[PDB]
Amino acid sequence: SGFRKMAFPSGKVEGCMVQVTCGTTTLNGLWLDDVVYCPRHVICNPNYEDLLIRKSNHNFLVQAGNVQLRVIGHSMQNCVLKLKVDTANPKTPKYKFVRIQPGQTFSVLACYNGSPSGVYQCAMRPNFTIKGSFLNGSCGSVGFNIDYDCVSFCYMHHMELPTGVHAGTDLEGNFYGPFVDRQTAQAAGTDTTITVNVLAWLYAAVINGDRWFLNTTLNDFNLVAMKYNYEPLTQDHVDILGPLSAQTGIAVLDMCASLKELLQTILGSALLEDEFTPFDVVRQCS
Amino acid sequence: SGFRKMAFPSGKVEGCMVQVTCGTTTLNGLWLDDVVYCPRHVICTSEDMLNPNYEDLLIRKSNHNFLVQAGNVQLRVIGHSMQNCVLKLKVDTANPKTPKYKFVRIQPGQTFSVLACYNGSPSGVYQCAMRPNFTIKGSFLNGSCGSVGFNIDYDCVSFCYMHHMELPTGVHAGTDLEGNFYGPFVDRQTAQAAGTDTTITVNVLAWLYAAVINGDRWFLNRFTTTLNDFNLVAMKYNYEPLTQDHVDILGPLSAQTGIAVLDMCASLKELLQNGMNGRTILGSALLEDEFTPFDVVRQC
Ligand SMILES: CC(=O)N1CCNC(=O)[C@H]1CC(=O)Nc1cccc(Cl)c1
Ligand SMILES: CC(=O)N1CCNC(=O)[C@H]1CC(=O)Nc1cccc(Cl)c1
Repeated sequence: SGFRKMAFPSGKVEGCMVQVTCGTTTLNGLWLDDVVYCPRHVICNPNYEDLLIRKSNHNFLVQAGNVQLRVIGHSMQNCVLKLKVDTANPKTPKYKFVRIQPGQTFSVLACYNGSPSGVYQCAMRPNFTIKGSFLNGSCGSVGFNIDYDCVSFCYMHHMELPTGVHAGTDLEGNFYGPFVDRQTAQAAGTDTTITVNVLAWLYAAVINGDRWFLNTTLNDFNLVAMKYNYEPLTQDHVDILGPLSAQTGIAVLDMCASLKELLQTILGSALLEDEFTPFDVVRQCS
Repeated sequence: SGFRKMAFPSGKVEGCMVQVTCGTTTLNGLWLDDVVYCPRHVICTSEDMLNPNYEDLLIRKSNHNFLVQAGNVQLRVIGHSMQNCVLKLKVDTANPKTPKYKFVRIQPGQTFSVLACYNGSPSGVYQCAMRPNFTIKGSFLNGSCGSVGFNIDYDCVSFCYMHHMELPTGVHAGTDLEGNFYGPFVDRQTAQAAGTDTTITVNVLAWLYAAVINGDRWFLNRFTTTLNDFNLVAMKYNYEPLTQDHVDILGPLSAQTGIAVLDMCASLKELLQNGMNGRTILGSALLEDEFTPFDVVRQC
């Protein structure tokens, strides 16, 4: 029994974290094969082509624990700097670079100047920010999921927005959300609540004994959801919640009706949590 | 900025997780140097869940009765002994991945990270607090026995917890690595239940300091309070008594924010009195108590 904001074990990613210094900026890098990946703002209204063109390879200090790596080439892909080094990481996991959707979750290994300090579980918000926890020096920390010993890297941290939330890119350097790597007047848009994750979480509650909220149509549920700032529930979502209806014996629309009543504690919270995907609930409540 | 129930990186502990099988009972084990540690109830059968005699059960065992596996590798057991509720299996091979480590026993209100494992395979990591009633509100399924809890000082892992059982209320009970249970619990499957739990007062106060550090002061007021008046009120909300030791511990957070501990206590009294009024503190509508003053400083 029990239910927790549980992160993936982090050892496979810990073995890939290095420290990257350029000039007066130090941040984190991800060392896979013979390439270190880090935010391109390590070289800083900037002109990133001119900034990189004037850099030589010995202007990048890559410190892998107690061993300095020799940079033998530097390139750039979208917002990410790619540093080629003289040695391949012997600890490189089976990995792929993926890009995730809002509503999907991933684990974040917060590192500070190369050294992992803590791991936690996040969701990509509908406004493409993440409500994480990052202090100075945490730029370049990565987010990931693990599936049968393959690490799917989905996020690299770049910056904090003035509302205390965080913005970054995938590992190909493409930003999540309408953000740019300039220290300028940027702000998150109006957020919304992830309906399918709330419903999956309610399913976790009945699996773990909380049933006091149990009691519609998809069309009437969505009419109230739009007034409570909830994402519209699609049939894709309804089908995805199928396995939880099958395990708990509660139709998706019945759970929607219960959610409607709640909008008009569970699993230890006074708020309707929405950072657990249907997959997360099953993996943990198997 | 931001604030999460952040766990320690788990790689140093993942490299120590193994699978221990005795008869048809399988659980997880902790492999450090040439010793595998696991709950002693691995040697129980279906006939003696209720009143097992562990001394008698163990003397009937040979080393080859214990099947221990590190991934694909079977480890050779060359000896076995018992220390309280933990079984210690000596093996022919020392763990090449042994981190620097200590065995520690934590106090209630202290936090640690749990690496949840099944069949020696880690599946996830999360953050726990030792409740005043000596249980933890974890997330464990069948097969999770032997999973361990820990903290990391720098490169040294302090192991403080090994999981043994789930109580009828849903909470979880276990031992330190000496095999001594946290709380009045025994590794028998007779009816046991946790005592009345309470809220960890010093942790709520630390967390209110964290909220101030991250920019929120709306819950403060112009009042102060004596320590005893505070406890007289807080205990009516089922809070743990706040001791001068706790007040001393909150010192660094008080100095950092300029808010005296007892002034923050006065705020807590009002929050208990009034509620959130539709607001949140660090993203929660409840008063969180699973962050120690040391956790707050480290994350802030
Ligand atoms: C993470 C870290 O170690 N640091 C150094 C100290 N301060 C910081 O802000 C960061 C660097 C940073 O964010 N730079 C930047 C530059 C150009 C545009 C944008 Cl968006 C960001
Ligand atoms: C956790 C785990 O992996 N398993 C193996 C499969 N089945 C289980 O029951 C457990 C072991 C267990 O809890 N047994 C037990 C026996 C006597 C007293 C007490 Cl307290 C507990």
